[PDB]
Amino acid sequence: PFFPPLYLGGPEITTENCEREPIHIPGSIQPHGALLTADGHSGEVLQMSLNAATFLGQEPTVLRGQTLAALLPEQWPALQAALPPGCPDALQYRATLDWPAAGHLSLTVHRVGELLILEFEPTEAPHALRNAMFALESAPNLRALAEVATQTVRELTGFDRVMLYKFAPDATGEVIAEARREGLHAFLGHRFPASDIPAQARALYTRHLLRLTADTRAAAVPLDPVLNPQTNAPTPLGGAVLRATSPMHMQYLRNMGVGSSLSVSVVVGGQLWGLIACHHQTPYVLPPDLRTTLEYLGRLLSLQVQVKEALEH
Amino acid sequence: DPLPFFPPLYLGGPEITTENCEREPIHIPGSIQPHGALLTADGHSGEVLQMSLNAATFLGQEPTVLRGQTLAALLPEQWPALQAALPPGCPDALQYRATLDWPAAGHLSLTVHRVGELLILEFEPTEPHALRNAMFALESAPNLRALAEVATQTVRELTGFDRVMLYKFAPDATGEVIAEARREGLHAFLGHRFPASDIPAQARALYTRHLLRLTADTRAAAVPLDPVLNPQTNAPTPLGGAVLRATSPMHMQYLRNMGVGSSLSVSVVVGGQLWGLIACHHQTPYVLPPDLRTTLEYLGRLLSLQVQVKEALEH
Ligand SMILES: *C/C=C1/C(=C/c2[nH]c(/C=C3[NH+]=C(/C=C4\NC(=O)C(C=C)=C4C)C(C)=C\3CCC(=O)O)c(CCC(=O)O)c2C)NC(=O)[C@H]1C
Ligand SMILES: *C/C=C1/C(=C/c2[nH]c(/C=C3[NH+]=C(/C=C4\NC(=O)C(C=C)=C4C)C(C)=C\3CCC(=O)O)c(CCC(=O)O)c2C)NC(=O)[C@H]1C
Repeated sequence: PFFPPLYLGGPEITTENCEREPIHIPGSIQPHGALLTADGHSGEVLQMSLNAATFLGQEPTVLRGQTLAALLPEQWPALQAALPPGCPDALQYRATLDWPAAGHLSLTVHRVGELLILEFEPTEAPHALRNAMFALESAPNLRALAEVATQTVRELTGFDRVMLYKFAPDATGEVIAEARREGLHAFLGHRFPASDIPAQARALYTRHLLRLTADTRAAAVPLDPVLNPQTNAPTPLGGAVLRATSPMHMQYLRNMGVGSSLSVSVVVGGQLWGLIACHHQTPYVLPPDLRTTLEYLGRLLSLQVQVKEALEH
Repeated sequence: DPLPFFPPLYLGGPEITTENCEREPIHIPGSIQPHGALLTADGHSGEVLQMSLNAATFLGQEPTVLRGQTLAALLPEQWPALQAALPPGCPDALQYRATLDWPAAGHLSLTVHRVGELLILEFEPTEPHALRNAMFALESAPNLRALAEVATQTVRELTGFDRVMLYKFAPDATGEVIAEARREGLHAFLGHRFPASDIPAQARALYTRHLLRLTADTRAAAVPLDPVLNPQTNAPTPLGGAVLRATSPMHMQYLRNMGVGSSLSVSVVVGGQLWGLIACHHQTPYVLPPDLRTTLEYLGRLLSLQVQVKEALEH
């Protein structure tokens, strides 16, 4: 099963109980964005991140009464149609708001049962993706495909280190390709134990295909209330990219000297084949539109891995 | 019966009838569609060899001036990028794309690929979260039918085409329309089936390697290359990989007879085989700009993946 989260007086995690930390329900988010939850029917704002006032520019109480209808007039009917009752928690809808306080915000919404989860992040506003797609497809074998993928991602993102991290049948991981800035340790060829990415992290990554820690030293921002009014239970945040990273994994990243981390799942035959894993030495908020490019690349790599593995077997 | 290609018309080959369809050499027509321009150049020196006859009007230069310069001089910023992206021996399927600001012609999209020692350069005029939203909707579709319907509707919304169909090949190469989105008033093709020869075997082979082809105006005359043969080889210039390549006149007649002014299909490739086509129709001529066509190319790949996934959920 899972332990209760901390804020419901559950045990603190150790290396004895890696597998039982409820990472999906941390009750908090990373501070480079803001999150609101809301009722599926009424559009009634039920929870907000204590930092919402910053991003939205709204007097705190104003929000926690109001309706999405009021708050987002153009958007609220689109949401209603895009995310019908009963849809999967994996389905997401995005829009760009030109919002008074903040030039442009990206809005990302998904639905978990009766709750809409809304994420707001700063945003903005060429051929590198098309060029990359053809490059991946003409790679002659899996090894070269891995090399092209890591190089392409590094060029698109500027990340200090990009790896392709492949799982063995026992969930031992191996770095099979790597693109990195001069003057970093090489992780190429290294294998790591399955517990470094515990089973409950791997399952969540099979369904929700991108996560990140924008700053490995930033404090999480609580949800208020912490419990969903609807259920008097924790809000599931696993489909939210803003979700606070596990403090165990933040300790892991700091001990490696990483300041920013991001990864994309490569899913083949319904299973987690591996990860595009990225490191930056310093804090780094990759903007939403560039993340989208990596999300596309994730799908394309999933296709090409199967194609390429089929021409060996 | 499968038989080798006839020589093209310009090398004294025969004219093509319903009798000998499968033998038209549709990859070497010696000509392009008039809404863009094409140059060929030597892959090592960058000497310009062939050009479409309309090139002066896209590129704003006399032929003899174009042909008298190397790509190093014509494309000083792109020439080194081309050479890195398209190394000798690379496959003909690999494409490099850039946007140019050309004085006379505005923003041009440049698409380049390499066939042996030849570079092929295509120039076309070029111009929010719809793709991301579509990607997730496709993935959440519960079964093959719902996927097919979401895919057709999405493509129609992105493009404005009068008719978008998902055409699926059977094992005997007969096809069947299995989903479609269509303009009000058009008659339905859903559930209809068409003989295997409607798309002969040399077209299906090409359609497994080069995943997007089109006919922007089914009444437009083709524009010859000049000279027609590659001076490197005194042989035909391979245009299989060029979206500007002229469509088979057999096929343009089949389209005009249907009332179609514009056609475009994306290949859906599963396990190395052509599974089906996203086929689109417009009643009037219609040019879809290169950046919009890129969205369809990306959806072609997504759909190939999702078709595998939906079919595996099915035994
Ligand atoms: C008691 C449990 C421990 C634990 C937990 C844990 N680990 C993750 C997630 C990740 N761990 C990763 C590991 C590596 N990254 C590398 O670069 C290398 C090798 C050079 C390794 C071995 C990775 C890539 C992830 C994914 C997330 C990311 O990209 O940063 C989680 C989940 C975190 C979250 O999503 O909130 C958890 C709980 N890690 C341990 O080492 C043990 C002690
Ligand atoms: C004597 C040969 C004939 C022939 C040749 C031919 N056909 C193609 C390509 C295509 N034919 C298609 C047929 C259909 N379009 C539809 O909308 C339907 C059903 C409602 C069918 C059956 C299609 C879709 C294509 C693909 C290209 C496109 O999307 O337009 C070629 C190759 C063309 C080229 O690449 O230049 C050739 C030679 N078709 C016949 O019917 C016989 C008479």
